[PDB]
Formats: sequence, structure tokens, C-alpha cells
Amino acid sequence: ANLDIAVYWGQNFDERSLEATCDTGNYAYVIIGFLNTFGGGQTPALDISGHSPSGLEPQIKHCQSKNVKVLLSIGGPKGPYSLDSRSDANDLAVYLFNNFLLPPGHSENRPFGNAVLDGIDFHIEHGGPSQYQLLANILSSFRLAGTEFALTAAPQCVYPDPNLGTVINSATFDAIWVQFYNNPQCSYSSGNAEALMNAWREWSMKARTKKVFLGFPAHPDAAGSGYMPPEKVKFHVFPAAKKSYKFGGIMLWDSYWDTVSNFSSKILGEGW
Repeated sequence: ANLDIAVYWGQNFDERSLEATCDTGNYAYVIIGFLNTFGGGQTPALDISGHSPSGLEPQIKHCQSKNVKVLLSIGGPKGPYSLDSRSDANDLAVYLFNNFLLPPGHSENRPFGNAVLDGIDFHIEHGGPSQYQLLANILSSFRLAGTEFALTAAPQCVYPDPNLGTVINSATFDAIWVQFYNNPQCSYSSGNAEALMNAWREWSMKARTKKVFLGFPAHPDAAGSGYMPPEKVKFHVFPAAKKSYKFGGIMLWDSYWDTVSNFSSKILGEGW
């Protein structure tokens, strides 16, 4: 099928390194997670499971030299993040732009050193719409001013998504990876993909984006529910998902678990 696979990285101190992840050759996008503290009077902080942020500079550059796009994900499954005021949204946009999306400015400092990331992933899991639209408006404005980067989003599988639905409706995202997991109403279950197929059909028809990816857990321990073996993804989902002009590929939660299960290796034949 010549499949693009996006994977989340950064969820365990003991995981395969960012550079070894890129060297597998299995992934088109690596999404580092997460900037999970911001808003409501806090300064921004990363929780990337104890990995050294400065130590990532050369690994990110290596990934990019092998044509792997590297994004930073904001929010995440847990964290004291919120964006309730217009001032929060402006502050966070300006911070992401200066520290991750532009070349170095020689005096204030950056998390990942002189690395320049390929975009920002909105993994907003609570708070509601809030000012996320304003945040996306401002980042989009920067994109139009010369800084070339992607904006992506990771909604849950019920359409419309309660946290990002209105932002997705603005068409601002270049790609979206729907999490087809942790909700039995819209993900695989019982050897019964009916709920999954119906949600895919809605998302692929209604989401205002050029590319929609299907997000799956890489291993049964990786999510509470929704694990679908790779043979069944290939046999059941691909023939239908390929009838869609919006089909982008799949996303896997997450690198740590994919190392263990070799899920991506199986989906691709072997992926070397």
C-alpha cells in the first residue's frame, strides 16, 4: 500500500531511543509527547518520561536527515494543562514559535537546543474548546509568515470531538490521527469492527482536513481497549480505508509498545 505510519515517542524512560526509532525506517512522523503543563499561571513544562530534553537535539537532527518529520505534542492523556484566557493562548503560541519552530535567537533558551521541529500536535484531552481555536489561529498565522511547519490533532473517536471539534471544523489541521481506542463506542471490539467502521466512515467524510490517519494501540497492554491485531487491520480496514481520498495511513500508540510487539513491522511486511 506504501504506508505512512505516525508514532508517539517519549512515554517511557527505558524506551528505544529517538534515533533508533527513526532508524527503523517504519515511520514517516515521530511525535514527541508531551508539553503537558501550561496555562492558568504555570510556566510550560515537558513530561517526556525523564529523557534529557537537550540530549534530544542531535537525535532530532538525525531523524530529520533521514526524512522523518518530528513534531512536539501539546497536552496529552494527563497533565495540568488548560488554555482558558486569550492571554494564555497568545503566550503559548509565542513560546512554541520562538523555542521550537524557529531557528535560534542566540540569548533566551530552548528545550531541545538548536533543533527546529517540523510541527505541533494538539493532543488535547480535557478542558473543552476553550481558546484552542485562538491558539491555532495564531500558529497558523506564523505558518503564513514564512515558518513552514505542520499542525496536527489527535481527537478521540466520537464525532464531533468535545475538545477539538470546533477547532477541527476550521480546517486548520494538515492531518488528524483519530484515536480508535479507549472507547468501545467507536473502536475495535469482540471481533466486531462494526463500531470502528462506522466511526471511520463519519470521520473520513466529515473531518475538514486533507489527511485522516487511523490510530491504533501497538499492543494489548498499550490501551484499555481497542487493540486490533495487524492481520485484521490489513484484511478488514485497509480495503475500505483505501477507498478514501482522505486516507493518510495509521498512527500507533506508541513507540515503546511497538518495539515490543513489532506491530508496524507486521503491517508493512517487514519495514526494513
